[PDB]
Amino acid sequence: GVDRDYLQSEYGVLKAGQCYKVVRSFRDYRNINYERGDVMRFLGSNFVPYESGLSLFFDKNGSERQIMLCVRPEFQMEIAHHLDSYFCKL
Repeated sequence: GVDRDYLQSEYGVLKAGQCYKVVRSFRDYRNINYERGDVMRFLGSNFVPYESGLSLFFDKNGSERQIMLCVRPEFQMEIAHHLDSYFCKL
């Protein structure tokens, strides 16, 4: 999958190698829903300043998921700026 060596190892509360429970269901920029109760391991992030395009990479049951968030008020800044509303460690 994604080349991990390009990824930032921490993004706010998210630390690579740690597992997180989704504590509020949310939909990403691709309009994919992640359901409360889901558990995923953080792999790392990448931010593309031009598009305000934040990618949060996770492992879920062995499959790589790219959660894409557009970090703008009208899109998903809400999620990117309040990650502890959405993810809880353990």
